[PDB]
Amino acid sequence: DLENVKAIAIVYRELSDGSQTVLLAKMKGKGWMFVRGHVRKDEEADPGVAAIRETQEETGFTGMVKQSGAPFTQPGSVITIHPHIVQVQEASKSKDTEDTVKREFLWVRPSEVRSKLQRAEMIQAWDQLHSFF
Repeated sequence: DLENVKAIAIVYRELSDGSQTVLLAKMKGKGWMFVRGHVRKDEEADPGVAAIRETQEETGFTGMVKQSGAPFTQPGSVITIHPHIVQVQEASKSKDTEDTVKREFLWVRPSEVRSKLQRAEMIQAWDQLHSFF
């Protein structure tokens, strides 16, 4: 892992009427979040690969990157974050995803997303990319 490079994936599904629904997550027990994880050294040339991998590991869904936003920087608890919009399309077949981490999930309409975000990092990712919806 690159310790100071992260990928965010704003995960959505395309609906039959041309609207979208966005997946939010929370570690039950600071609001809601998108998919987030470290970019591996072998993904540094295309952090969108990390976004798809993290989406599979967290949700059991796979799909494609629809938009890669500009990287942004955040202070450490500097982190460079690469935000993406990921359309999930099919179930993941990845062996790694046979055991996932327990997580709370919520599908919402795009109009519901911003009020569910409390952390600067997710607000920045949404601010850069929400016009896709």
